[PDB]
Amino acid sequence: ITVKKLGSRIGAQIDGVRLGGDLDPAAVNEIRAALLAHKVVFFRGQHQLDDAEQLAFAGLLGTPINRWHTDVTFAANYPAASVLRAVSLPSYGGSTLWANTAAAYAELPEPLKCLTENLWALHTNRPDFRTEHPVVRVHPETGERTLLAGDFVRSFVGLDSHESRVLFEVLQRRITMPENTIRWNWAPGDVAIWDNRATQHRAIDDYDDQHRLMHRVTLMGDVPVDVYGQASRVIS
Amino acid sequence: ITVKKLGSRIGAQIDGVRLGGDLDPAAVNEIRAALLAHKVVFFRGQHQLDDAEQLAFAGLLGTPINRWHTDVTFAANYPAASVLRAVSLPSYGGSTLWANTAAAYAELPEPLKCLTENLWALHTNRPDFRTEHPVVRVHPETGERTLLAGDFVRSFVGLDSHESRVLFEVLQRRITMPENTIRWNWAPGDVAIWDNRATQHRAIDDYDDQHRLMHRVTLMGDVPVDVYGQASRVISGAPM
Amino acid sequence: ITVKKLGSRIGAQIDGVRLGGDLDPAAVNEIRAALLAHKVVFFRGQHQLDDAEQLAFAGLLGTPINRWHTDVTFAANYPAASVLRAVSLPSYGGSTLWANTAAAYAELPEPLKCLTENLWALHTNRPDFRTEHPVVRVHPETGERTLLAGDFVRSFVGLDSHESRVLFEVLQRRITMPENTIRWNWAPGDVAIWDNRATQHRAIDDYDDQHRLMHRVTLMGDVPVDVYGQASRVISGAPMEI
Amino acid sequence: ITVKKLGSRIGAQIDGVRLGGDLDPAAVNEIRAALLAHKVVFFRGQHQLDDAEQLAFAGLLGTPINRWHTDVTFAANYPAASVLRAVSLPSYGGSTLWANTAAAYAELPEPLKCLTENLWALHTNRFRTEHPVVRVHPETGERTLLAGDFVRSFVGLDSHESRVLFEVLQRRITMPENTIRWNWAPGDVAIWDNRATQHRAIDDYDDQHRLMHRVTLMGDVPVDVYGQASRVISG
Ligand SMILES: O=C(O)CNC(=O)c1nc(Cl)c2ccccc2c1O
Ligand code: NI
Ligand code: NI
Ligand code: NI
Ligand code: NI
Repeated sequence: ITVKKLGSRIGAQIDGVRLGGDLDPAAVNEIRAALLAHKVVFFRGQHQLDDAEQLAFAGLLGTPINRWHTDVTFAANYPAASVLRAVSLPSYGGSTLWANTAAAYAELPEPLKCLTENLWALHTNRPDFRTEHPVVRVHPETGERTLLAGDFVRSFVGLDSHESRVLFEVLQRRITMPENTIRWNWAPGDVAIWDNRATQHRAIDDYDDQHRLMHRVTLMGDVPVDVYGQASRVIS
Repeated sequence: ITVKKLGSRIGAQIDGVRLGGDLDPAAVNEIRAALLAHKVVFFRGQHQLDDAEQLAFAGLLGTPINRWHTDVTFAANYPAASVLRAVSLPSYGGSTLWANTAAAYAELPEPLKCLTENLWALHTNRPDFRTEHPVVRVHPETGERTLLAGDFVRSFVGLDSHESRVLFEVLQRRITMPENTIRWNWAPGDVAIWDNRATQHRAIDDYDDQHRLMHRVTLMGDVPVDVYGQASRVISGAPM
Repeated sequence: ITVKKLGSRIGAQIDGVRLGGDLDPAAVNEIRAALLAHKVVFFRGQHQLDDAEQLAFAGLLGTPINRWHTDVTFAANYPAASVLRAVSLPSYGGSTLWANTAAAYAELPEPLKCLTENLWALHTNRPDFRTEHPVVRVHPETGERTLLAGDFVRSFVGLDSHESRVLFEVLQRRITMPENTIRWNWAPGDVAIWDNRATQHRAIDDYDDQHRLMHRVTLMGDVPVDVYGQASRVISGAPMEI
Repeated sequence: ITVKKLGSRIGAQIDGVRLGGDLDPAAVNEIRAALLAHKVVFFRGQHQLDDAEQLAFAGLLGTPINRWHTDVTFAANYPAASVLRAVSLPSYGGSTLWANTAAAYAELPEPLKCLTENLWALHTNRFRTEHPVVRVHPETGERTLLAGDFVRSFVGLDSHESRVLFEVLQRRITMPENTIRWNWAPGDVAIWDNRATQHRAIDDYDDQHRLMHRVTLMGDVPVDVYGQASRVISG
């Protein structure tokens, strides 16, 4: 079970594993360890997988349930991870991006850390769901500080509309800087696992009207907490 | 001596005082108190003041030496205050703007305080002066925090070009909010005194190609210190 | 009747006129001419005016009915001008800002004219009025081109959120530039008249929470037309009546 | 001899051709067509190349001489295309991005076309040259956005506006749907049309070594839609 490093700050490929429900404990711990470290992990050659096999494999890692986003951040208890499989890919394009929000934080100048540590964003959906998340959250498992932003961010608490947009785009520019991202060229039998609590992702609509079907199993999450132990606030 | 507020966050007009080199200590203590409190103070009908009589008066406040700026912040020990007198005005226009950078800091959300308190800016003169000032200085006399920025800020330390211009303009917008500024319509024999340690100012070129003349006496200042007690840093040049 | 510039781009003071319904028709022509030329005009020491006499004077100019805005641009036929009179001023502060959107357009570099001439904007009251105005309207009387924007602007047609807000701030920066504005220190008896088809205005809340009250009389305006001659489009809400 | 589409707006892979001076002109015409259509073209498994044989193939196209840029736009007669080859790659990362500035222009809302057609940018290195923001491509006749990180300012606009409009343009240009990210493998060769693209290196390999051999071709002076050519300030 080798783990190939793809990029300096994000992405790893994992060889010598056949994803499925009947897997070894020691194997799973290598996967989680690689997931937490590299934020998104990839599995080639997984042509054995159907839905039920992918769902059973997800059950080991946790509890099963365009533009840059963390999935469902308008909700308070937003997903921990996702297992995504290709079933039907187009003849060209259809690649996907991931960004490491843990490394994003780490590389912030200390002034911007000061800012973000104490900053809170209003996440919403465009049935109206509203959550105030901290822009910085501590990762339950790794204890890493990770920026929490993305396209569900409506505004920052306290700041006016102009300041919100401007500061928002400042963070996203760092979060999605090419060095801090990985772009995956999907082939059949590929499976990506990403930590939704330390990443943003983005689909790319570069395959025209071609069909592109994927199968996604999303693991259960938990309410974020900032560096002062403050958890997220609900409204709607 | 009576002092009248002009706006809620800045400006005061002081009557009952003829400015000159020979003034009562108690009176100059009331002027300074008003200057520190209101950041800019205006004197009507000071027709007796010529260059020499102005220079004298300024010497009771300290030691004698268009875009929103704080005067000469590309130097480490930039001036504390200035006395500006009108002599030849235009027939219309030619007002001047002042911004209270102390009230600006106070109005900030806590997130932007965190930022500004720890943010440091490189001020330059496009002689090659270069100075790393804090974005927040503690005022030597009032102890108030004041935002230190303006048109001499080339960049912020640790941030790139884009982040800099972005945050620069975010700060300047809050500083130059109309409610945090005052526009002075110059009449002849008007004298303005402003605290350069707690303000920005801007001249308005709305008098076409008419002649304009003012007389400025600028006072010696000290090196700023951040909220932790760290001084500004001379990269190039020498103190004033 | 004298009319005095208060600035190169905007503002003028008019003295030598007792305002009221019994005004000399030739004097009204000079008022109107000044208003169109200088965008906002001020009268000092008009202590004789009241609600009734102001409304009467207004009727000679046209038909009667904080942050930078043109008045009620969320409607299609937004006012042509307004007459504003002080009744009760605070002891300090309370000054008001005007910006010249005609001068603003004139100063635009050619590329930015290309953009603005061809740019439309959705205005809204944040009742549910929603209107697509041109960012440049041709002025009925003067024939001048004026930038039409302000705080009611929600977005620009054909452009996404980021682009819209970015370009919006580009224009507002030019409009509200100090050179292109005037700030009025209100005294009792002061009256201000401005052309709402060629200006934005902004109240300044720099008087804490002291008591302030003005009285305003607003005139009827027409629907803006772009340089090509296309008129503003109503999406929701009725035009202004009376 | 086949050419495969990599993404809707940009990117092509050309398989079944050995690059070098020893190539049928008929193949060169099929390669040039792809380069003009797809803006960047990729050759897998070109293990048998070297500095001499890359240069010979570059001559068949024309006349031989990190952040989002078009190469050497501070110059006026800046390059037409480049042939880049991997000689020694890091163990991980080292990818490169290309953006299609022709597709960028086409996607613009009509108001932004008004602007960009009439807009001019001062390009510089930290030489100086005033280029049109929209150039007409000499071969294809397509209108392409011309910007990148050599742009200091736009002619007639102040610093703030220039800066703020610049990011509006670059944001569209570098929109993922308009780009391609290439994972470099041994013996890979890319040719890109520098007149219709931007490119960006990705420094995501810590302190590792990515040696690349580039061969750049001669390119003519840009012209705007009105026919006005670029003005040189500092030659
Ligand atoms: O005092 C002033 O600056 C004049 N006020 C206005 O033009 C004005 N405009 C609008 Cl759109 C509103 C809108 C709502 C309430 C008061 C308003 C107002 O006084
Ligand atoms: Ni998603
Ligand atoms: Ni100055
Ligand atoms: Ni109004
Ligand atoms: Ni290059």
